[PDB]
Amino acid sequence: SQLANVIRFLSADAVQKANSGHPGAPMGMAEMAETLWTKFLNHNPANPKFYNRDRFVLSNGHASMLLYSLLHLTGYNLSIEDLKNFRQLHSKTPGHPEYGYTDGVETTTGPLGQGIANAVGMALAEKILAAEFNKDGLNIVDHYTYVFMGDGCLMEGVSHEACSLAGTLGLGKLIVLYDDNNIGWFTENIPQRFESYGWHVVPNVNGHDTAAIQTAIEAARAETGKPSIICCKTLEATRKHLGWAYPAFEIPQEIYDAWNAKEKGAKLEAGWNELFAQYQAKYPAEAAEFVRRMDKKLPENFDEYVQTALKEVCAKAETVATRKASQNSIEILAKELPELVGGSADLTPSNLTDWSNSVSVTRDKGGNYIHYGVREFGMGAIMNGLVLHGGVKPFGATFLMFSEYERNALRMAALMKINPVFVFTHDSIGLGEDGPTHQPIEQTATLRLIPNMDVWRPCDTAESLVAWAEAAKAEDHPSCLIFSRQNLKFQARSEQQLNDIKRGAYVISEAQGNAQAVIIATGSEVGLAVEAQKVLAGQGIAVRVVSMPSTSVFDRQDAAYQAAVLPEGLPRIAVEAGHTNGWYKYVGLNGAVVGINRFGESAPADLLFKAFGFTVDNVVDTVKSVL
Ligand SMILES: [Ca+2]
Ligand SMILES: [Ca+2]
Ligand SMILES: [Ca+2]
Repeated sequence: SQLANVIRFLSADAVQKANSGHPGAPMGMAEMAETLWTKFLNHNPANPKFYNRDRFVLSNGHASMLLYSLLHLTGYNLSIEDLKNFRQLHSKTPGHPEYGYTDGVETTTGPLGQGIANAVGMALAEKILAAEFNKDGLNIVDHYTYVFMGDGCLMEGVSHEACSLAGTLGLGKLIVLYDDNNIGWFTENIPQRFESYGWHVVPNVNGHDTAAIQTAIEAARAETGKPSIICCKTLEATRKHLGWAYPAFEIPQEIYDAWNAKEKGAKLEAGWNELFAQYQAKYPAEAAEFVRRMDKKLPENFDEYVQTALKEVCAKAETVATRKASQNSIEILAKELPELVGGSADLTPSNLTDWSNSVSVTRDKGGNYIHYGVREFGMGAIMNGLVLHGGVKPFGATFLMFSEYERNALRMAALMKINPVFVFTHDSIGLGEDGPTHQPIEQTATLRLIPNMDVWRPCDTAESLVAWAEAAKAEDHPSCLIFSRQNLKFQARSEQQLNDIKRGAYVISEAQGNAQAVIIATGSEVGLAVEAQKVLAGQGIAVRVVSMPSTSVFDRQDAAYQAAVLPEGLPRIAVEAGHTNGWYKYVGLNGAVVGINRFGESAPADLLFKAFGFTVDNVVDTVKSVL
């Protein structure tokens, strides 16, 4: 009894001291927490990165004191003083748990619905890695993914997407305990809804009866072919009434001793280490790849591999759409990165995200390609879970417009400092007839405003490969790779220019003579800028052309490099088939921009580019206007 009550009142006491947060949810889930963590959860406080630990996700991240209490009591590096600093500036206990900051936190939750989607990704990674690595009974990948979620989570559409897909893929090691704390706007029959996803459902569990919860979890674990949801019905004075009379933050040694998990955790990891040694004796190359990939490290020869492939891409000098350049880059990277896991939100023939060796993940088998269905938000938040798990490097594609359907998952990846790769195709009015509901205008500009996010808009096959390789190399941030539907002309480059692509912007065509201005262009508009430079030169007006595949990356280059690309006092003109307003950061009040700030139109692409002023004459006149 007191083992649940200590969680209950540690939470209430820390919330009270902070005078911020909600104490009811952690208090209602204390028996659920006690049951899962003392009877089932396999974890080692001495090594929060133990490869085969069970993964726990508190999807209703507002109940954060529940998780902080559990980490403290079981012996993680989180102290009473840390709990006394709940929600205080720079404390180890922010109001929502933060991955990478606090040992034992598996994901950053707060925005509702995404936690269960993260967990689906973690369970998917376990399934994928188990199919790939486990061999003749040596099951080095074998752990569960447990989730606590609440009513807010279940109302959100992203929970529908993630749990629907989890049902189709038969994720039997995903086990959800739902805090059903209800007796107007929420009347769903949750057991019936989750039956319709193909889940195993344990309804009507007494959420304060540890015997009932343990039996339900046992039933969930036995259902190996379906994810499970367990519907847990939950409900100073209350303190001594519930039998907890210790003052705030006082915990007796006997209760710390009963809760401590270091002895059991150590024996767990030692037992796994013995299994991995048997595995390493029989499968040493696989064993070494498992460690590399779980450690989230790239192959030692990655850069030399990419450099060789880039030289070959240049030898081909293909004029293709960069969505095809993307598929070519994926092929190149996949040879080198066995951890690569692709997918698309029902746009595989459009995003061009499969490669020659992609194997679709199914209910019965592993693979390296996920058909997410028409579920962009689910895809983004599932990819966050895939990358948090370790062992795989996911990418997932949709049309650039539908970045808006998964927008907060993109932001949460950046906040968590993780490195999923978000792929987007059909990036401008250049997509043509599908019209203004699909034609991006402002999306690329808005994506650039996400802190700790790299946005790449490569102009040809060479920039596309560099963008992919840089996205794959980045250790602590995500990337958006933005690709065109229409063919883009390959640009010739020196060896130095090729090597400067990774600096985000570079001079792709210097002026013949002293530059009178600089044209900054990205993606599909570089060719237009180069053509305008030639027309201007024929009029005796010398300008330089700068390709800026990533503003994000250019902005963190040293000042000398940025000045070498964009010299002070040289008028700047930006050309991009999107909203103009972000370019004033570069061109200022006396520069200019060739862009589009209104909605698109349903028509062939060539006509739209002409109608909206993406023409040589307009770029030339605009350049002249700032001289
Ligand atoms: Ca909730
Ligand atoms: Ca409720
Ligand atoms: Ca119209």
